[PDB]
Amino acid sequence: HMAGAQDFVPHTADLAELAAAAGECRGCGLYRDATQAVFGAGGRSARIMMIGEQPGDKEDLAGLPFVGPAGRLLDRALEAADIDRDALYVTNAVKHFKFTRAAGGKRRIHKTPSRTEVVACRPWLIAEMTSVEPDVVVLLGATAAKALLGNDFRVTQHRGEVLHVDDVPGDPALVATVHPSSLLRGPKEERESAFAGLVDDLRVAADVR
Ligand code: SF4
Repeated sequence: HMAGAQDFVPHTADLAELAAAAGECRGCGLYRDATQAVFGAGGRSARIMMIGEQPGDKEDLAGLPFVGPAGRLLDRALEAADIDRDALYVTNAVKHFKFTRAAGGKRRIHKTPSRTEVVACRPWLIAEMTSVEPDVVVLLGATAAKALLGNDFRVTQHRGEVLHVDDVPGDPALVATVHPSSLLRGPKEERESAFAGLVDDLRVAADVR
């Protein structure tokens, strides 16, 4: 248990115990500056798991995943797909906010977790997957997609595709889609196109049998 977060992950599938243990994780350096660990949220009967990159500024203080503008956009997209809450477990590839500030900024600015951090934190993701046994996993953005599909995976090339990789416990369906935060910037028309495609991918996931 010498690698990354491995020794911090208890031998239990209980999400409450997992979240408590993740609160004490020192498996990479990100715990130092962040406020708290942000574990995933939902229950183990969920059939759809969603994985973002990391808790953001709001998530870091809320102690819950997907609470910012990007979570609100995600809510809009789940609505437009016909996805119910009880079906969902939502979490992040890295579970401590990695960040910096810029003078005059209105928020703390997220920084991209390195591959080393993603791999160090992945024992938690594996624990969550084995705990939840989802039918499908939605990977929201490149960091999360690469966490499970390989450092060379390209989200832009596999949109709407149902993927299956044989080193993911329980062989769930996998669907890689856009980083919802990316849909906050830019021309309305392209944000609307992007939103429709995210809904497309969520429907694809929700229809996995
Ligand atoms: S990011 Fe993941 S591995 Fe690094 S300290 Fe936080 S929980 Fe542990």
